[PDB]
Amino acid sequence: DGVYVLSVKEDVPAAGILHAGDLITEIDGQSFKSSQEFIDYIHSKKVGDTVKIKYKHGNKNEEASIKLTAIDKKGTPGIGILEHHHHHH
Repeated sequence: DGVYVLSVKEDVPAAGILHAGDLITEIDGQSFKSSQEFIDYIHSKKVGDTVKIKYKHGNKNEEASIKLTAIDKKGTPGIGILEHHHHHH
């Protein structure tokens, strides 16, 4: 159904937009069955980009635009959250 937010770094755009315990359901108007997609989509975008995230805070239908970044060191494109899911399973 969607990626569950587990943590949010201090040095990222969504540092205050997305709070722990949210459920990112839409990604640029794109819904995904598995968690992988979310991983791919981002993994395709470029750093500093601005994607549209539609999350759920408890039960409220929110949404916002986040500016990607290198959640690692290889400059990979990411949002900077930790998911509850494990591996690419």
